Amino acid sequence: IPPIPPVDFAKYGEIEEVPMTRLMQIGATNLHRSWLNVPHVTQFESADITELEAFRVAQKAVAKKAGVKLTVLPLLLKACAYLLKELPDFNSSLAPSGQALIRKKYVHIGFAVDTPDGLLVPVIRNVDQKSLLQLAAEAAELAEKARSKKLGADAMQGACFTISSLGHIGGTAFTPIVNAPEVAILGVSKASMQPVWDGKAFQPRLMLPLSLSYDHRVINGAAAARFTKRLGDLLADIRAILL
Amino acid sequence: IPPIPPVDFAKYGEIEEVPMTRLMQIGATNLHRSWLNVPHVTQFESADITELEAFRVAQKAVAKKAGVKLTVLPLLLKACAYLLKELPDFNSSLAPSGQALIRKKYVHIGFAVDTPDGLLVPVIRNVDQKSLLQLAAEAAELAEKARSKKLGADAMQGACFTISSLGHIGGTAFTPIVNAPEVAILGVSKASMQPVWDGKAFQPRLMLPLSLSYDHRVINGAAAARFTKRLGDLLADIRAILL
Amino acid sequence: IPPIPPVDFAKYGEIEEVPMTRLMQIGATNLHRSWLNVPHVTQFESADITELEAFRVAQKAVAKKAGVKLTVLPLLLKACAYLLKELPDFNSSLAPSGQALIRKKYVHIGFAVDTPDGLLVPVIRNVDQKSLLQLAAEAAELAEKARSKKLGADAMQGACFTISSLGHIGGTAFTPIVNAPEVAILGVSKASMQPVWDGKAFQPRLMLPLSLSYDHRVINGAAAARFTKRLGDLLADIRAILL
Ligand SMILES: NC(=O)CCCC[C@@H](S)CCS
Ligand SMILES: NC(=O)CCCC[C@@H](S)CCS
Ligand SMILES: NC(=O)CCCC[C@@H](S)CCS
Repeated sequence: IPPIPPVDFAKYGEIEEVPMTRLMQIGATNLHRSWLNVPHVTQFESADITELEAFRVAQKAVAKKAGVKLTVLPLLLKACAYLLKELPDFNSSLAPSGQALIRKKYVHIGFAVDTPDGLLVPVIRNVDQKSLLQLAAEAAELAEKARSKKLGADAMQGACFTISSLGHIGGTAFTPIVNAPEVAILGVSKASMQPVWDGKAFQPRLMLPLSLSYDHRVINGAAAARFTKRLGDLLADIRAILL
Repeated sequence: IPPIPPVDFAKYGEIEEVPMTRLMQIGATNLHRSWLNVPHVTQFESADITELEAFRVAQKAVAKKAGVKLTVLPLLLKACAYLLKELPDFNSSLAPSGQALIRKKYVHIGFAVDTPDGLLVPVIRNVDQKSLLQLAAEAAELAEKARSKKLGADAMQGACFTISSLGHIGGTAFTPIVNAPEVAILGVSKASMQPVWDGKAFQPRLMLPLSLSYDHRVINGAAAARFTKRLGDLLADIRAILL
Repeated sequence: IPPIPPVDFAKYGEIEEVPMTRLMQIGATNLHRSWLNVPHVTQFESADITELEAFRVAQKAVAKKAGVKLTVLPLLLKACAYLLKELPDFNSSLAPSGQALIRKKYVHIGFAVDTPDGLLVPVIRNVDQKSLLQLAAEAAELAEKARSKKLGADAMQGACFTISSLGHIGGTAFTPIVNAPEVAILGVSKASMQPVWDGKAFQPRLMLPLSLSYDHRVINGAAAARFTKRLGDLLADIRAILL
């Protein structure tokens, strides 16, 4: 690929060189390796989380007793685990022969933690088997270890899918990058109150923005519109996971 | 381009290998070839289809008599054909010398059909010359042949532009991939009722999401904002095609 | 990277070859060089410009006296200059050793002008030091020289960031391409009146769409959600720049 020409930046004004941590360097290399290997498409969708929210907030007692804090990440993780099992091509990877997909029969999911040294993406194993408070507890442990450079490579491995949540900072949507060899990553941005047509008038409903990027060689356009559709349906009534 | 390292996926749990149809393999190869050749930009726009819809639904009698079913795809195809003629750089391809564009004086348009064996994109020729019921009939023939593996390579050739409609499944917008050597592809997602400001109050209007990806080497940012603008104008009052 | 196969386009109908200006050729080459070097992410956000607008329009007298026309571009430029100083990683470039960032202590910003010969991106130097009418005057000079092929290479150099505004043509959002070796570009599309929840009811507020693309090797997902957040905050009350 042609390089970018060097520029004497100091011709235009004062410059200063600060260097990158090896963590940044790693991160930089893996992203570019994904960018060039994966033909990327992003599917956007909004889910009605008005009831999910009200539930989150009512179980604040139970979660405080249990020592965890229930955010939207456990709810996101449980629903994606259920869907990674309904729609298995999302839970798979392209075999290196380019002629097969390796369907994984396990559901471990990673999630992005941005630490000062760089991006780390700790993996929770067997998301399909743990409960909302279990996942809430674990998510939090892994994140603190991640910030404290006390997370060990063991825990950064063999994930099937990634959730990257910027909802706590803001933004309307983004186009995340597939963390190859995985085939899809779900970006979650900030919830807003929004008018939604109820057949007769507009009701305010709390809407969560979802931005699913995928490896188009393995997932086609309709498979992906269907994944974000099912997920917005699950998040609107999480009781369907009981079914 | 550096490869992705192989991972022994079975270290993390049970895996299973299912293989790809040659159709998937083809599809995979062409997408990646586009991804690396075309610097991609996506322009988003929403069109007011409230009147187009009401028309669609009133001609249901006529279409049933004629044996076709009138969906939004014939209306999309007619308007894009008209615009591919108004704005010709969208109807062209970059000559392989990299120093010229081959402007095509014909308008054949392909459309994406997702079949079980993979993605197929049958082409309707001379869209500019056929009527809404003609295109409705033809769209449907080609799609059934496509699902039935009875579509022949003849019919997958020399298109100028592509429409990829996921509207029937859902989603808010997506970033489709230019089907090189074409220079643009129009993605259409699900229509929603939306409040639209009428200078004094918000009216509910049925809004169709449009996501136009283009080859930025041939189309610049303003040419593309102008194409989606004209198209939202045409779809708001399709009678302008008579002009 | 594999090439795209040549197609005898004339098998399908009449074609015509028109050639590209060297300006297009240049533009084409630089875009593709960016596309393959920069792993791109786009962050979307909307800013409430209702008060900024009303201000713009009240200073129409002053601007007419001063011979300039105050559009949104000076307001965009002043706020980005302030932020390129608050959040310095946006004002930097990746050193060619891949192991360092060159932080630039200057703020010159380029902006995209689409001329008939191709795209040109004149640079305003030391945006941080000039006032709204200064920048309004200058923006306009550079743009006319650009359209008149009277802009000289001097003026197309050593920018730190780019603003690409298609707001005057239309569109809802787009994904612009980082103009490498810069690390981010802000796309601005068309403002619309929109219902915004005020805790009790929806108020109409004039909303400006912002689409920030960045080089993910240098800027992480949260740094970028924070830049578009601060910018929507600055544009909502530009007096915070006085602080
Ligand atoms: N851990 C890494 O080194 C790179 C992670 C890349 C994949 C995702 S988090 C990109 C999100 S925009
Ligand atoms: N027919 C193919 O083999 C690939 C088609 C690629 C172009 C479009 S449909 C991608 C849409 S996201
Ligand atoms: N001046 C050039 O030759 C290319 C500019 C590329 C960067 C930006 S303007 C792309 C915007 S979509």
